[PDB]
Amino acid sequence: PNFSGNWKIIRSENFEELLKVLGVNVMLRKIAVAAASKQAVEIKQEGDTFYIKVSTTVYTTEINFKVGEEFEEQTVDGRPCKSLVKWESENKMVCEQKLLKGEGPKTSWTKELTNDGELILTMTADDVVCTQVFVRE
Ligand SMILES: *C/C=C(C)/C=C/C=C(C)/C=C/C1=C(C)CCCC1(C)C
Repeated sequence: PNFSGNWKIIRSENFEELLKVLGVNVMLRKIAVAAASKQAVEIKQEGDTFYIKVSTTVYTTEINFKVGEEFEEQTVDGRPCKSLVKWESENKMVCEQKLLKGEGPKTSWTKELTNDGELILTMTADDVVCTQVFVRE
């Protein structure tokens, strides 16, 4: 279906708690929470090939992958990882990540298109799940 589009954030829950697990100190967590409320996501989907651009006020990152094929990106706190995306259903995908170097919490993300037209992103570190909700621009 239609993950493709320009998405703007309307809600962000538990992001600070996620960063805390990931070792980010309090002042930076607060500033990162503020940056997250300006998050925008651009998606182009062709079959199971995805191009995804996630940006805030001063930063932009591009993610390109094909479902089922390993690729490299970074974790939320910015560490290089190897990632692999699989479908969980018609309109939900789940990404498992593995650190390229060292150790750290187990991280992952999911993206889901709901029947109400929302895009739901979850990001996980161990026990803690951040949920962000987007709507089309
Ligand atoms: C498929 C969508 C993905 C994997 C989204 C990834 C988003 C991030 C890695 C966002 C990170 C951010 C920070 C680390 C602080 C600034 C605000 C965010 C949400 C852009």
